Amino acid sequence: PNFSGNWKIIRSENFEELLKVLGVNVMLRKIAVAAASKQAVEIKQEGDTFYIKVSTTVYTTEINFKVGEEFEEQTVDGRPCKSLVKWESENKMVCEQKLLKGEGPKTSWTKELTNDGELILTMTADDVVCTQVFVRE
Ligand SMILES: *C/C=C(C)/C=C/C=C(C)/C=C/C1=C(C)CCCC1(C)C
Repeated sequence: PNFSGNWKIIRSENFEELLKVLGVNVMLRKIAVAAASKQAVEIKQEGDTFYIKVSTTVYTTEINFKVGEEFEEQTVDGRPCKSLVKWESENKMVCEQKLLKGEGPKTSWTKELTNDGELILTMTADDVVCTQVFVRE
């Protein structure tokens, strides 16, 4: 459907706790939390092909995938991973990730388009879930 658009963040909850699980030290966590409040997301959706660009003040990353097809990206803490996105309903997808090297917490993310017009992103490390809410620019 209509994930396509330019999204700007309005809320970010439990991000510090997520980074803590992933081993990030406290000063860097606080700085990452501040960076997260400037997060912008650009999405182009065509059928089940997605192009996603996530940026902050000094960094930008692009994600390209097709639902049901494995691709490579990086975890929240920056480790390379194999990813696979599946639909959970009309406007929610869930991505499971697997580390390319070594071991770590089990990570994943979801994106959901609500009926209120919000884009909800969740990111998970084991027990800890970060939720971020976006609205259209
Ligand atoms: C589908 C949406 C995805 C995969 C969004 C991914 C977003 C990130 C991996 C964001 C990472 C950030 C940091 C690692 C610190 C700076 C703040 C963020 C939230 C941009």
